Amino acid sequence: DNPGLGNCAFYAFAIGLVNIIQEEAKYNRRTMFDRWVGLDRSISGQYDEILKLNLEDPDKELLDRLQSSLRIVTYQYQIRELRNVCVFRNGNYNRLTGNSNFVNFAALYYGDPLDTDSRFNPFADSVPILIKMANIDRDSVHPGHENDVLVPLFLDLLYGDTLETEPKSDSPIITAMNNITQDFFWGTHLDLNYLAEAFEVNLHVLRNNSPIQEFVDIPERHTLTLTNSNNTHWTTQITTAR
Repeated sequence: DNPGLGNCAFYAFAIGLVNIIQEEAKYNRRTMFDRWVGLDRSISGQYDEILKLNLEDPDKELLDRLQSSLRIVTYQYQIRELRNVCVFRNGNYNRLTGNSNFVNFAALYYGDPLDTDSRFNPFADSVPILIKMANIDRDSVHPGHENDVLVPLFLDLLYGDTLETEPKSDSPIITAMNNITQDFFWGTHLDLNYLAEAFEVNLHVLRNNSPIQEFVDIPERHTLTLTNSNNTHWTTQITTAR
């Protein structure tokens, strides 16, 4: 093989989970796999295949299946988090403004190619959203007041709560978010954070831009250790006990 071809976030995290599941098996445990089944019942028949996976040469077909499950899981968690932050507004609108999906949506306003790459931002190239953005009078917008337009537009496009805990099914927001489940979408650390919480792992993403890389761990949780170069070249650390 050649690592120059790239390796996306979901693949790297999947490999980390398979390592955990295979190690747990040696201790007569399927705790992590059972957690996976709790998050996505559809993977339950894959247990024996996962135990047979050779992580030095992983079967791409099974790895594709596993990372598809992870995309569905992170999508559902990101939907639920956006609804919770849109339903329970606290007299302050700004946990919406710090939500990773709102930030991704707001990047379409500025149009920076770095933050509107379709591999990493599911809102990128959304025709309905590009149309709404284009009909904003950017000269009416005082610098630093963008969210006074972006937050109402986002809520209107979502139909979040002051409506119902239900955002519209054909909502452009929800439809853009469905891109998370597609193969052209590589994912970032943002998508993996929801997965780390869903699977209850400590997630260490090493970046080699500081001589000291600091993480805070819950000792009860397995730790999943990845490296990330420019969101396009992920690696997975895997370990076996002797």
